[PDB]
Amino acid sequence: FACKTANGTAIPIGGGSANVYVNLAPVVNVGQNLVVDLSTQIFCHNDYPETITDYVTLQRGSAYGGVLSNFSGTVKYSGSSYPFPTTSETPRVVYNSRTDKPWPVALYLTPVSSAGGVAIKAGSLIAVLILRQTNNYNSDDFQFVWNIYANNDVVVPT
Ligand SMILES: OCC#Cc1ccc(O[C@H]2O[C@H](CO)[C@@H](O)[C@H](O)[C@@H]2O)cc1
Repeated sequence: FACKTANGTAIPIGGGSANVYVNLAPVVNVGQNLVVDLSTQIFCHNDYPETITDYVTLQRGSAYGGVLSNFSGTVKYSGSSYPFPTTSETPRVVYNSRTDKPWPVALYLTPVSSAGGVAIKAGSLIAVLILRQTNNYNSDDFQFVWNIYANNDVVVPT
């Protein structure tokens, strides 16, 4: 089991850390969600699906910088929705193929009432998402840590 991104970063068997750089809607109003869809960015696969089934959770999701300060968030993982920053590990998604499958995570971030201005700075860390992978084969329990960075400023009109 290993993962790769659209930015050309990757994390091998056994886990590790990688950076993800995302384009964000440049203008978002109070009451509207800024969507950060990581399923277009992060892809994983099973290396031996002929014999092994892999299980993948979002173990934890943390917010940083402007995102933590200026937004109320939710995270959707494989059809279900939770508070973001997270308060529990998600259910497992089965990875049963060697063909790359998107990691089905998206953040929905809505500016708080007082968030006006540059609410996220270009280049800043906005989130850290921990993917936890296990299987039905042995005791493997690996963390794939994704540091999510903004490629651009996001402005909330006032
Ligand atoms: O004799 C032929 C063989 C073989 C094989 C056994 C284990 C294995 O583990 C990786 O791939 C597995 C499947 O993706 C993961 O569950 C593991 O955590 C690990 O990433 C990969 C290949």
